Amino acid sequence: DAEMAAFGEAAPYLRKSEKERIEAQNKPFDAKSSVFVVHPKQSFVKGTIQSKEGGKVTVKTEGGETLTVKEDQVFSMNPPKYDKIEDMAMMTHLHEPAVLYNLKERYAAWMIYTYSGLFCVTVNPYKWLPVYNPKVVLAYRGKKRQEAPPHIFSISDNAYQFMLTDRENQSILITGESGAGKTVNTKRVIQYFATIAASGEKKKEEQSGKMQGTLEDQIISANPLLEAFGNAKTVRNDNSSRFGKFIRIHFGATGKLASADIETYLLEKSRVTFQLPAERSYHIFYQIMSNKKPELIDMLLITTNPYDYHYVSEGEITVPSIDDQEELMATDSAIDILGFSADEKTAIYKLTGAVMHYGNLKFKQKQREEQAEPDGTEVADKAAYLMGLNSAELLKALCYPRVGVGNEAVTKGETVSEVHNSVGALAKAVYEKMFLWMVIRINQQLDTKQPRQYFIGVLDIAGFEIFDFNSFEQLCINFTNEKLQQFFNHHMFVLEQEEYKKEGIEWEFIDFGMDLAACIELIEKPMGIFSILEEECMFPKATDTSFKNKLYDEHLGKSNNFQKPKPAKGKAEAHFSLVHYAGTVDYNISGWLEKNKDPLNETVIGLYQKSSVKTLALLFATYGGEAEGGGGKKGGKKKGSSFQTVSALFRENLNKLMANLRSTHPHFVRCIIPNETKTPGAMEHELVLHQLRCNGVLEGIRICRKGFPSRVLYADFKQRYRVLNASAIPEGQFMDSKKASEKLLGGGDVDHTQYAFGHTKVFFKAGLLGLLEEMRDDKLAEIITATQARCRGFLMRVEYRAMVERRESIFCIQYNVRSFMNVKHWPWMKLFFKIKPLLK
Repeated sequence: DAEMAAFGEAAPYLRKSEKERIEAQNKPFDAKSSVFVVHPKQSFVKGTIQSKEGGKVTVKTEGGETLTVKEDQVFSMNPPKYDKIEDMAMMTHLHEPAVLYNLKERYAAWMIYTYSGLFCVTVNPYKWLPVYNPKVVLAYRGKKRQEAPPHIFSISDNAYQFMLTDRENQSILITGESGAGKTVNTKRVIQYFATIAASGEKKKEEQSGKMQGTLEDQIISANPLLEAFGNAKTVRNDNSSRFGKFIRIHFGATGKLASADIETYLLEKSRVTFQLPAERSYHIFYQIMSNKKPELIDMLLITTNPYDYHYVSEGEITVPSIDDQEELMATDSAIDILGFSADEKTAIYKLTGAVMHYGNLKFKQKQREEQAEPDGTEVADKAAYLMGLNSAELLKALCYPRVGVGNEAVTKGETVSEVHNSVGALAKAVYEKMFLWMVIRINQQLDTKQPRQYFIGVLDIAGFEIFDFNSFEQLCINFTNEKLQQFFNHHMFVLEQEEYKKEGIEWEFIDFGMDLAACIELIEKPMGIFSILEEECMFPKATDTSFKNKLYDEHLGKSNNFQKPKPAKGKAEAHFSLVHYAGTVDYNISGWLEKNKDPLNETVIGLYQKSSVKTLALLFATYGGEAEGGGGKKGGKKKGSSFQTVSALFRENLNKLMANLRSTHPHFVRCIIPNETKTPGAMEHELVLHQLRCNGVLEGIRICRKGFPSRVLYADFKQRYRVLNASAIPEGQFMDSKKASEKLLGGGDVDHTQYAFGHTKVFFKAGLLGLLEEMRDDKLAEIITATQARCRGFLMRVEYRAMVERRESIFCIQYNVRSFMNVKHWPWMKLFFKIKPLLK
């Protein structure tokens, strides 16, 4: 309360009033009866234990329901002291339910940031909050996470701190499902950096501030370009990230901004050509056809009605929450700031329209032949011109692909179905490349000469998602995540072990990563999936089926993580399941071989390679330089620098990444999505539960509980408990952020066993906290019983003072009455009586 001011307005969403707290922690609780329990419809609901069937349990509900469930379908419930705990990992009850429940409660109260160990859980508000508030930004500035409530800037500032304090590089790993809202955070983190450590001095003035011509802006402006090209309306989000990313903010020596570095991973090439019914393609398209810059429409040779471009109107065209017109400029302007040449800025556009046109390219069967022949030179003409090509040459190459099988170049004929498909392949190919280029070009501007001493990496990618249908793309992502996870499990193992070393506890344990090495080797190692995948890609006459068998003959029965599918449930077909940390994933191998080969009509590429549109020409260069290497039929593309695998890079990139991640001090952020239905203050259970498993959150709790469940971070320990031996615990906490907590525990009639200290935090038992209380319980009987007595004593002591006072007033009353009883019958007295009145 006193503290909170900085936020003030945000406060309510960060922390609760000091009595709201008090009124919550200090309330009646019946441990032995209060519990969490399994539940067929709702995941886990709370209840009170009624009876006990010797190994069965009957419980009442909170809604009113009675169920008799197993002994282990029943889970304890944390004392009220742990209501809306900033760090669930401090709880003395490391369960599945208690975690769900904590998140949930502090959300219904509008607190989106709750920590779960090292993580920084974040829940989608689905509404607006004063959190990103320009006051907060400062507030979180220079504060350990124990000096302030759960928030992202905490993570983000600490990184910075740590950055300069330890002279190590840092990282932030943001991860969640499609609708969790990571971009948002990522972006928000980024602003944070830019703000708290900028100072271009000259660039700071209110004169076209943030326009092209400064980075802090470039840095920023970056997003809105990428977003136009790599973002789209998903059925979950309205601006979903259809690719992954890694930015390196290169801080200087002083501590002020110096450089940036983007890298893109796994772009959703398919949107470019397809789209689900409730979705839509990349924004750009819709941006452009919006008509805010009419020249563009005529320049590209298109219309404003998307239904003229099959590729981009298979799903939806308009989204109410998006103003395509505004963005177009945003985008536009960003390009400029980004330093692109008008020409390039022209290529981009012109190139983005060609692609639309391609999808309009039509063909027909030559008569009496099964060959494809152009169905007109209306569109080709446009596509051709827009790309700096020749209509004819183009349609030929497309129709009569001139190949090179043997030591020559053999002209091959294609079918209608073959063309339509090849076209689509280029459309996608071109878009991609371009996108890649843009990134590079961005990076190029984001390159300064100033020295760099450290960087802070911000990684945004997807998390392990399980679908009834898991294809190639899923493997690639899952694999990424299963790696990331191990990356954590280790950091934690390293971390943990420091405490027990700092404190002096005697705990031995094996790396927690190790548990996952099994799965990883199976994928990335030499005779593993990828290899078998990338080898077969070399066999001119291999089949998905072929590949499949090779997969089995070699891993089946011999490998544990390897399994043959469970074809039924919500799944669509059979091929192979894997046993990832999050669970079993059923993978379908169909298209892999192809997808992995990235087959492109080289004749056409040829044309690109010699376009009048330099940029287009450029994008293709690297294909043109490896052809030397795969001159004759069969063989290896790599000889000339051409990719041999769809997967060959992914790995290379994923390695270059996980390596960059190592020379880093990992900082974790887990983004969460409350309800599919888009409702603030709400949460489906099992939906959040899921995420938690695949997040790593539930695994961090596990590893925690091995043991000493709840683990308190030192500052987070000071603040909350200083008050207990106030003088001696405050001194300890202030005098040494760590040494303090140490010193504090000096007092209390508590089990000095149940805990254990270490380099970053204390370890605590539960049933420990349970133990504590008990001791405490006895200690009040003492305190109370004694305080009762005096009272009791004293109580009667006042009775004597009254009894005594009364002493005579009674007598007076006593005797006085008696008189009358005697008198009232006496002549003389009756006389006096009748007579008493006549007097005066």
